[PDB]
Amino acid sequence: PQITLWKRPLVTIKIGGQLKEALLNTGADDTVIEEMSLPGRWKPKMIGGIGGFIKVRQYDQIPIEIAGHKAIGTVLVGPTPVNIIGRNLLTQIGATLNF
Amino acid sequence: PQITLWKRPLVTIKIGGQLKEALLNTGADDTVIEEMSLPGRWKPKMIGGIGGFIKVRQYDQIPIEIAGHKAIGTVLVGPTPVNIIGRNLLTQIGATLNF
Repeated sequence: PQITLWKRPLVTIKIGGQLKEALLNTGADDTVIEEMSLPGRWKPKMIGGIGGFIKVRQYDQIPIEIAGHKAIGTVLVGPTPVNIIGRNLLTQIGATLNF
Repeated sequence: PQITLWKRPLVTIKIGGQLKEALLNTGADDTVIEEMSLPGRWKPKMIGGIGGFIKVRQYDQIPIEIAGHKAIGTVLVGPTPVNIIGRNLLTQIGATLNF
C-alpha cells in the first residue's frame, strides 16, 4: 500500500498469534512492543527516545506479521507509549519513504 | 526521491536561515528542533515518547525547507536528542510510506 501521513500510520500486527496495533516508525532504529510474553532467552538493551533512555528486553528472531507482511527479527519489549515498528522490520517488509 | 530504510532517513533542512540535518520521522506527530531562535510568539508544550517528556517552545506558521521542498507549519524547539521532521510537515512535502 501507499500510506499518507495525515493520520498516524497505525497498522495491525500479529505476534505470538495475537493481534496488536502498532505505529510504522521511520524514526525508530528498533521495534518496541508493550509488555507481553515471548519465547526463548532475552538480552539487555538500552534505547533512547525523546525523553531519555529506558531498559528493555531484547528477543531475537521473533516471527511477526505486519499489515499482512511476514517478518522475523528482533523485538524489544518494554514501557513504550505505543507499539512501534522500527527500521529493522520496516526493511524486511520492503518499506520506503517517498516524496 | 525514494528513501530506503537501511539507515536513518536523514535530510538537510533550512529553518530560521540555518541549515540543519533532520530525521524524517513517521512516528512523530510534531516537528521538533534542537535549541535555536525563531521569530514570533511561542507557547510552552510538553511532548513525550520513549523515556518520558520534555518541555519545548511551540512556534506556529514557521517556514521550512525540507530536502528542497518548501512548507510551513508548527515547529517545536527544545532539548531533543535529534532534529525530527514529524507528520505535520511530512504531509506538506507529500511524503508517503510504501510497501
